[PDB]
Amino acid sequence: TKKSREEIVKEILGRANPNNIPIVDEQPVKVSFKYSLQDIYTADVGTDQVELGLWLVISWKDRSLSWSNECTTFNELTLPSKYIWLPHIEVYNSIGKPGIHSDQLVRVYKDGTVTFVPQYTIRFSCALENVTTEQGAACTLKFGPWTYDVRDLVLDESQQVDLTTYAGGERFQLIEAKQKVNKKTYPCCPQSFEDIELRVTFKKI
Amino acid sequence: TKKSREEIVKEILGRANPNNIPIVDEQPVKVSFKYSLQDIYTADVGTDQVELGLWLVISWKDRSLSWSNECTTFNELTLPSKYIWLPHIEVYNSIGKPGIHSDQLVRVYKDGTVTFVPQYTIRFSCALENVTTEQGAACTLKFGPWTYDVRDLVLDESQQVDLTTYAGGERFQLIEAKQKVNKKTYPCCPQSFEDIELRVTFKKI
Amino acid sequence: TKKSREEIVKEILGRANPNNIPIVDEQPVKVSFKYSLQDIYTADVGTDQVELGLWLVISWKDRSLSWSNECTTFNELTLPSKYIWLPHIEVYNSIGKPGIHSDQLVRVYKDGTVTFVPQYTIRFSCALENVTTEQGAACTLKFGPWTYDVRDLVLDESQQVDLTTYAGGERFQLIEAKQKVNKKTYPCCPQSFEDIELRVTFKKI
Amino acid sequence: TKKSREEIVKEILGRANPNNIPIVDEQPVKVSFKYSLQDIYTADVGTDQVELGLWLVISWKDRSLSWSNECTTFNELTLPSKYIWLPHIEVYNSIGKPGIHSDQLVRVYKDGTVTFVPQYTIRFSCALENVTTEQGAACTLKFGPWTYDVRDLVLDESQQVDLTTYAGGERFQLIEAKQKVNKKTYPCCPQSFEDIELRVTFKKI
Amino acid sequence: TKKSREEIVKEILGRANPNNIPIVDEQPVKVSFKYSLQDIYTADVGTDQVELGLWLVISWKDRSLSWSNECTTFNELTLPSKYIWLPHIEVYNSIGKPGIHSDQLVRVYKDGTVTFVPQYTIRFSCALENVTTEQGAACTLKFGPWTYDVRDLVLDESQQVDLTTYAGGERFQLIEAKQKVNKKTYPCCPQSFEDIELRVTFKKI
Amino acid sequence: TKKSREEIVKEILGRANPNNIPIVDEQPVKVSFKYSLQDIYTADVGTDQVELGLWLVISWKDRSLSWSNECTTFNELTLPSKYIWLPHIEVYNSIGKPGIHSDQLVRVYKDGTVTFVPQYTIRFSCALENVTTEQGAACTLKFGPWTYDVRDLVLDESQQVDLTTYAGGERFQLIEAKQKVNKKTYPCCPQSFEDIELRVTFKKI
Amino acid sequence: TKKSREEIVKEILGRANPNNIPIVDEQPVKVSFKYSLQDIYTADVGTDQVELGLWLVISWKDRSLSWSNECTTFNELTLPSKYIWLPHIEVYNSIGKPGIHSDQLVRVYKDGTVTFVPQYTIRFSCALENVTTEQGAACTLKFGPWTYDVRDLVLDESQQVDLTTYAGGERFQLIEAKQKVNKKTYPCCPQSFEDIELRVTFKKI
Amino acid sequence: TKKSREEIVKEILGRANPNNIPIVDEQPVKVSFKYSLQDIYTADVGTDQVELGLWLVISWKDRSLSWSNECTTFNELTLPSKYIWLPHIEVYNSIGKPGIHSDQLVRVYKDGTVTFVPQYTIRFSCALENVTTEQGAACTLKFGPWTYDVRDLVLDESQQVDLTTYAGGERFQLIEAKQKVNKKTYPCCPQSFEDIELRVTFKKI
Amino acid sequence: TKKSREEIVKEILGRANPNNIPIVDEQPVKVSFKYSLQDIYTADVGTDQVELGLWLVISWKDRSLSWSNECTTFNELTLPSKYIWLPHIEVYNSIGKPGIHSDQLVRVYKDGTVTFVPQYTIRFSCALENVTTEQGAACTLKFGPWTYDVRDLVLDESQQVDLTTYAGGERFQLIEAKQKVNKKTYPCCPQSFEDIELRVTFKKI
Repeated sequence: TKKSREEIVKEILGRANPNNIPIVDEQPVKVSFKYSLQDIYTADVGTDQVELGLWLVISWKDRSLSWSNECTTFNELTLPSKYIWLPHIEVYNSIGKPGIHSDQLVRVYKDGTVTFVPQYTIRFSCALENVTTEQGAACTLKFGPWTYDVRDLVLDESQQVDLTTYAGGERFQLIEAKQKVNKKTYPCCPQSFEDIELRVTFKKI
Repeated sequence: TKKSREEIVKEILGRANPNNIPIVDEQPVKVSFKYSLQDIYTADVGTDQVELGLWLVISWKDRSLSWSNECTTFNELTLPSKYIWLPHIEVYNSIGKPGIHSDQLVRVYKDGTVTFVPQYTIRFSCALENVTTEQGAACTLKFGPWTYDVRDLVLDESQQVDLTTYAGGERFQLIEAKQKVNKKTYPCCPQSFEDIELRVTFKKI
Repeated sequence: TKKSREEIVKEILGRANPNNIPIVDEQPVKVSFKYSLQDIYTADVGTDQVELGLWLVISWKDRSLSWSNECTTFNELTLPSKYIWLPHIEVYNSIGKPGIHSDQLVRVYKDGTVTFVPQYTIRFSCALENVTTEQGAACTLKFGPWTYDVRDLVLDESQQVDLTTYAGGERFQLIEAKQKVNKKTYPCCPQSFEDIELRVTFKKI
Repeated sequence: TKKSREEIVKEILGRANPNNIPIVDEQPVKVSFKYSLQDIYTADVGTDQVELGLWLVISWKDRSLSWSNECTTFNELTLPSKYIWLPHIEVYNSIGKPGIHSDQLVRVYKDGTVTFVPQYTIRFSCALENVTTEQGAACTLKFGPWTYDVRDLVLDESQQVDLTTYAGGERFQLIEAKQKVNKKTYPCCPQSFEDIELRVTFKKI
Repeated sequence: TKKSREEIVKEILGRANPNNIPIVDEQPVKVSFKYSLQDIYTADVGTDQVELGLWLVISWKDRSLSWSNECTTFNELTLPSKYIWLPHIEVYNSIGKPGIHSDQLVRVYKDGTVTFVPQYTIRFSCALENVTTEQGAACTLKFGPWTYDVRDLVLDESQQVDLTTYAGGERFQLIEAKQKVNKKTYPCCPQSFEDIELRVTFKKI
Repeated sequence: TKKSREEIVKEILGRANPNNIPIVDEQPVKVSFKYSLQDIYTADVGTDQVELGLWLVISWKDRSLSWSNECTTFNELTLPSKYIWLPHIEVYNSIGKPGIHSDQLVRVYKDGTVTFVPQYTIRFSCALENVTTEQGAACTLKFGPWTYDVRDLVLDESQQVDLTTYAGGERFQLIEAKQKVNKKTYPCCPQSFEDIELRVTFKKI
Repeated sequence: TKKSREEIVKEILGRANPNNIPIVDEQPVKVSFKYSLQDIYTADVGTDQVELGLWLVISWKDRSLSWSNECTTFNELTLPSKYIWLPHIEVYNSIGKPGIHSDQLVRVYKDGTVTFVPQYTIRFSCALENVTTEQGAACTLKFGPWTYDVRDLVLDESQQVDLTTYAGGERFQLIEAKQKVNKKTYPCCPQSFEDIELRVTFKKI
Repeated sequence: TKKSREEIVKEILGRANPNNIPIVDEQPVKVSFKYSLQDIYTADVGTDQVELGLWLVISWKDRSLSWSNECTTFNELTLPSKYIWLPHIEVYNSIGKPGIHSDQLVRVYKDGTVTFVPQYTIRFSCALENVTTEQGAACTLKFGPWTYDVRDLVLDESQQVDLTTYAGGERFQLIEAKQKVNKKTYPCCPQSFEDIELRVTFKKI
Repeated sequence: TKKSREEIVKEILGRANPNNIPIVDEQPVKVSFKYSLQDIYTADVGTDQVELGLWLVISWKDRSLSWSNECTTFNELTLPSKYIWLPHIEVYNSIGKPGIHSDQLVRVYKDGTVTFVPQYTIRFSCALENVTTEQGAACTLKFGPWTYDVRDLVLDESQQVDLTTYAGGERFQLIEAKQKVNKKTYPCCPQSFEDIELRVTFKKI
C-alpha cells in the first residue's frame, strides 16, 4: 500500500539484522511478561492436567538502525514472528505442546520496541481435586526462558494477573490469579534464572 | 546487548563448524546422562502405557576453536539446540513421540562443554497392574543412542535418579528410581551398545 | 557448572587462537569506545592534574571458529581479559599509570563480539584554575590506540558522554562531557591515527 | 506415522533376532491351528482333485526382548511374514502348490504372540464320486509340520472347523467339517509327528 | 573425535552422492526385511485397529566410491537417516501414520552395506474379536515398497518373525508370527510387486 | 539427493528393461482400474457430449531385477511415465483427445508394483437431455485396452466408483457412479476383451 | 543400479521442469480419478463422522522432453511425489486432515503419463444413524480440485467404485459404492467446477 | 538425462529411507483406493470364477525429507514399485494369484504423495449363473489390507466405480459397479479392519 | 560471445549430468514456489472454468561440479528449460492443458541454484457465480508435484501471493490472493504430499 511503509519493512527485514543479539554493550535484554487469563477450559481428574486459554504479552527492545532519515511515516509495522527473534519463554510443566490460537504477528516500533502477543492453550500439570469445594484448588506453572539465565534475560512484570478479559460464563470461577516473579537456581548451573510463577486459584462456580 | 558476547556467538556459529565430529584423534564422545523425574502424570490400564514428565540432563564436550584471543568475556552463551549437534539418545520403548516441555536452548561453555536439558513427557510401555497394591509396580525404559555403538558414544551417569524435584503431591509415590548403565548387544551388530535403564518403581500414594 | 558451558570455554581458549589478528581478509578492526564518567574525584592546583573515575566501554568483534555444532547453550561466557587480546587504547596525557577499579573480565559472545569494560582512575594533565568561577574549566584528554594507525584500528563512538552514571553528590558538577572522534597525524608517521577526545567541562557545585 | 510405533518395528526387526528358535529352555513351540473353510470351489472327477478356499489361523509365541522400556505405545504391529519365522505347516496331499489369496502380513504382539492368517486355495486329492448322492462324499487332508516332530512343534486346535464364514451360495453344501488332531508315526523316524486331519464331508446342494 | 573417522563421513556425505540410484548396471536393489515384534500394545474393538510395537530391520547395499585409499580406519559410521536414501517400505493398511520410537540413525559400512532399524508403533486394521477365545485371532499386514515394482526393488527375508524380543509380560500372547514374502499384482500396473505379509496370530494370555 | 536412491533409478532405468513384457511364464498382466470422479464439468446439448474430470488409478506389477543387494533404501521412486511402459486403457467413445491435468509421474515399488494416476478431462458422447428432470440422465463410457485381449491384459476393479473426491458444489449432482467390469466380444476378433463400463447417473442439483 | 535408468531420472528431474504446467497449447489437464474403497473402519454417532480407508488412483499426463535419444531402457521410473507436481484433489467435507497410509511414490512413464496412488484414511461428515437398519445409511463426499475450475482441470472416471478390494470381514457391509462425476457452480466463481461425488451406502453386516 | 532430476532420485532412494513408516506422530496412513473396471474377460460356470481386468488407483502420502534446497526442478519422478513401500491391499477371495498387466512403476511427488496404479487380471469366486437372464448376476469382492487394521491403515474412496474406461464391446454389460467402503471385524482380532467391497452387477449383452 | 561463458555452458551441459537427482546424501529437494497473479482473464459461467494469467516462480538447487577452476567469469547463464531437469508441479484441477506465455529459459547459478519462471494461462474449475455480488467469489487450485511425495520434494513459499504485478484495469478486482502450503494424503499412497493451495477471491470491479 504505502510506499513509505514498504521501505520501512524492507530496510529492517532485508538489511537490518540476522538472529543475533544486536546489543554489544553490557546490557541484558529484559522482557516484560504479562498474562491475560482468558479462560480455564477444562480439568481432567484422571490426567491431573488443566487447560488454560491465555494470551501472553511479551515486550522487548531490540536495537535497530535507521538508515534512511526517518520522516513522518508508518510508525509501527506488523510482521510475522518468524521474521524476528523471539524469546524462549516456555511453561516449565506443560503436559503437551502448547497450541497457538492466533497468528504469529508482532508489532514493531521505530524505537525498536516489539510487542508480541500469542494466544495459547496450554495443558499443565495440576490436581483438580477439590475444585467443587469452597476452598477451591490451586495450581502453579512457571514461565521463563529455558536456556537464558538471569544475566542474559531479565523478566519483568507490571501487575499480578489480568482477570478482566476472563470469560464471564466460564466453567470455573477465578478466586485469584497471581504472577509473581522469582529467581531460582538449578543444579545444572550456578547462574540464577528468573521465571514468573503463575499461580491461579479457581473453583467451579 | 554486549558486543563482546555477540562476537562469541557469531564466531562459533558462523566460522566454527558444521555437523561433523570435530574430534580427529581417537576419542569417543562421552555423554553424561541424568534423569530428573518430575512426575508420573498418568497410567493407562487398557493401554498399558505410563506417562513420565522428566527432564534429561545431557552433557558433552565438543571441540571448539578460539580464534580471537579470548578476553574476560561472556563465558557461557545460550543458543538454540538446532544450532549445534545433539545426541540421538532416545527411549527404546516409547509408545508415542515424546513431546517437548521446554524450548530447545543449550548453554555452551568456552571449554567446549555443552549442557542441554530438555523437558519431556514420554509415554512408554509398562503395565500399571497392581499399582494400588503395597508392593507397587515396576517399569523400565532404556535410553541410549539409537545408532551409536559404545565405540562412538559412551554414556555415563553420575547418580541413580533425581527424586528431589519430584512433585510432592503427585498421583503416584516413588518407591525408588534408578538409572543403571548397561551395555548390551543386538543381533544386528557385533558392536556393544550402551544404554541407561531407568527403572522406576512406584505406587499410588 | 554446566558441562555445555565448560566445553565452550575450553574450545575457544584451548583450540581457537593465539594473539594474532584472526581476520585474513582486508578488514580493519573497529573498536567502539564509550566513556561513562563516574566522577571527578580530585583536582590538584599545584600538580595541575585531575583525577577521573571512568569506566570504558570497549567493543570489538573477533573471528571465532565453531567446531562443535553449536546447540542451544551458554551464549556468553565470561573470561579474564588476559585470556584474549585487548586493544591498546590509552590516554595520551596521563600523568600516572592508571589504576584498575574492576577485575579484568570480559564477556564474549558466539558471534565473536566481545565486551570489555574496565573501571579506571586516571590522572591526566589539566589546569584546575578557575574551577570556582561560573565559567568553570575545561579539560581534554585523548584516548586512542598508541601503535595502531587508522588503517589497523578504527575507533567509533555511539554518543557524546554518559552523564547518567555520574555521582549525584560529586565534588564537581559536570557542565558538559563530550567525546568527539578525531583523526590526527603525527610527524612520526604518514598514517592517520584516530583518537577520541574526551573534553569535560566542569566546575565546583 | 507414529514415531513410537516406528521404534518398535525397528527394534524388533533390526536388533531382536535372526531365524533361530529364541527359546533356550526346554520348551517346544506349540502352534495353534484353525481352519476357516471359506468355500469348496471346484471338484474334478477325472483329476480326482478338489479345491478348497480356506484361511489358516496360525498362532505361536516367540520370545522377544524389550530393550527400551515399553511405554503405552503401539501394542500390535503388522509386518510382512518374510520378516519373521513362520511354521512349515503344509498339506500332506496337495496336488499342486497352494496359491496365496492374501498378502503375507502378520500381526505381532508385545507378549511375543504372533497371529498369521494366510488365505489359500488348495488342491488336494479326493474322489468327488457320489457328490450328488444324498450321502455325499468325504475327503481328508492332513496338515502338519513337514520336518518338525512332536517334540519340536506341538499342534493344538481350539475347535472342529469354522463353518460360519462358509459362502452361503457355494456350489457344494457342507455336511460337516472336522479338524481332529492326531499324532502319527512314519517309517522314516522314530519320533511322533502331529498333524491336524481336516475331514470335510460335503455334497452338492 | 577421530580425524580418520571424520574424513570418512565428509567424503561420503559431501562428495559421494545425491539421491539417485548409484547402480548403473542392470541390478535391482534388494532390501532384506525382518520384523522384530516387540509387543502388541493394544486392541480396539470398536475401532478394529491393533497396535504393534515393532522394529524393522532393513538392509541394503549402496554403491560408494573410495577416493582416499582406505587405511585401517573407522569401518562403520553412524549417520542420520536423512543423510542417505532409504526405502519406501510402508504398511499397506495402517490406520494412522506410524510413530517413530527411535532416532533415525543408520550404520553404514565400507562395502556400502547399510543397516537401518527404526522402531515403530503402528496401528493397522484388524478385528480383535475372539481374542479371548482359545483359538485366538489372526491379523495380517503387508509391508512393501509403495512405488517400487519387483523390478526396481526386491524384498528378501531371512526368517519368519523374531519372537525372542517379545515382551514377557505382554497383554497378548503370541501364538505365531510369520513373515511370508509374496509377489502380487495390482490393477494399476502390469509389474509384479513384492511385499512381506506379516501375519500375527495372538490371544490374551 | 540421496546416493542410495540415485543408484536405484539408474539401475532400473538404465540396465533393467526396454519396452517388452518382462514376464516369460504364462501370466497375463492384470491392471486394476479405479475411477475417482472429480467433477462433471459441462454438458453440451447440441453436441451431446459431456465432460468429466476424473483421475484414473492404474496399478500393475512389472518384473524387475534386483542386481545390487537391496539394503534399507529408497523403497519407492518416482519417475516420468515415459520412462516405463504404461497400459493402453482408453475411453471407447471419447469425442476428443483427452487432456492431461497432471504431470505424468508414476511411483514404482521394489516389488515391481507401479502406481500411475493421471488426471484427465474427457469428453464423451452422452445425451444431456432431461438433466433437469428428477429422474436425471444416464451416461456410460467404457474403458479398456484397445489392442489387448482378455488373454493379454486382465482388468480388475476394487469398487464401484469413488464419489468422495467429487466436488461439493459441482454443477451436477451425482445420483450414482458405477464401474462394472464386463467382458465383451467384437466381430474383429474371437478373443474376449475386458472393459470397465463407467455408468454415471447425474442430474442438475 | 542400472546406469541407463539413472540417466533417465536425472534428466527428467534435473533438466526437465519446475512446477509449471508444461502444456502451452490450449489443453486443460484431465485427471482420471478412481476410488478403491478398502474398508469402512469406523463410525462415530456422537461425532457423526465416518472413517474410510481408500486408495485413490490418479492419472494424468505431463509433457516431458526427450533429450537423449531414448533407447530400449527403463520405461517407468518411480520417484517421490514431492519431485513432481500433483493435483489438488481433496475431500470437500473432511472433518480432519487425511492421513497417508502409503509412501508418496509415483510411477512415471516415458509418454509422460503418471500414476500416483495414495492410500488414505479419511474422516468425513456423515450421520451413522440407522446403520443397523436393513435400509442402511448413505453418505456422500465429493472430491475435486479445490482451486481448479473445469477449465483448468477436468476430472474423469472409468467406473462407479472398486468393491473388489473391500475387506471381506469389514465391520460394515457395502450395499453400493458409486462415483458419479458432476459439475457444479459456487457463488464465488462463475466457472464450473467438477468433482466426483462418492456416495457409499453401507450397513452393519 | 537431466542432472537435476538425477540428484532427486538418488537423494530419495539412497539417503531418504528404508522400509519403515516414516511418520512418528500419531497418524495412520490413509490410502485412497479407486477401481477402474476395464473389462469382465471371462466367466467359468463349472469353476464359478470370474475374471476381471482392472487397474487399481492407489494413493498415499509418505514423509520425505528435502535435503538439498529444492529448486524449480523435476517435480515428479517415476520409479519402480520395488524401490518404495507399497500397501498390502489384496482381494479377499481371489481364486488365483493375480497377474500384473503393467510394469510396476510409481510416480512420486515432492510433497511425498505417491500414485501407483497397477493393472491386474483377477480371478475371484462368483457364480455366473443367470448371467443370461435380464436380472443378471451380482458378484462381490472385497479389497483391503490383509494385515493392517483400521488403526494402521485407513482406506478411502472418491467415487463408486469407474465405468468410463470399460470396453465398449465387452462380452458382458455392466449394470452397475459399486465400491462401498466398509469396516468389519474378524474373530482373530478385536481391531476393526476396513475394506472396499467392489460389487459388480453385470450380464451378457 | 564470451569464451569464458562458452566454456561454462558446455561444461555443465556436456559433462555435468543427465536426468538424475545428483544428490546422493539424504536430502530431499525443496522447491520454492511463488505465484505472481498477472490477471484473471476470463470467467465462463456455463463452463464454470476461470482463466488465470500467472507466472510461476520456481527455485531449486541442483548439485553441480566445478571442473575448471572457476575464475571471475559469467556467474549466471541462461539455458533452455529442456536442457535441465524441472519439477513436475502442476495444477490439480486444470480443465485444459496450460499454455505457455514465455519461452522456456532458466537462469542457473554457480552455486547450482536455478530460477525458472514460466508464464502460464491456466483454466481451472471454479464457479463464477456471484462474481457481481459484493461478497465476490472464491476459487481454489492446488499446485504440487504430481508424483513426488513430501519425502522426495518439499515445497516452500516465501509469501501469500504477489498482487503488485496484477493488471490495474483487469476485468476482475482481487479481493485477496493467498498461497497456503498444505500437506495432504491420498488414498493411493501412505506418503504425505505437499501442495500449495492458491485461493483467490475476486469480484468484478
